[PDB]
Amino acid sequence: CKYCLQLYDETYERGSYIEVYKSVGSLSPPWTPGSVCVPFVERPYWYLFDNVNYTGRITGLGHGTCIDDFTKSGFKGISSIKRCIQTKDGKVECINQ
Repeated sequence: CKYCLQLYDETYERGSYIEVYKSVGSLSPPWTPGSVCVPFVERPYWYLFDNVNYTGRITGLGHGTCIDDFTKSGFKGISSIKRCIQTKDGKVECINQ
């Protein structure tokens, strides 16, 4: 997928994976991937949250970014995911009021 969020079972982008294509407001139980990437490429930008409905801790990933060891990031378990857009200016508007 060109825009999707990639969630890998193992660290450093190994093992089985899941592709996510759009925002999802609750994942139960929470998803605990080893690593997460967004493909290189407007530009997709993804927010991962440790609570449902786009609340809680927030880890964001722009296009071409991998988190190689997601277990060592801000939180281990993803409860919701928001798909956004990063504008040519570099800003992401999807969580703004």
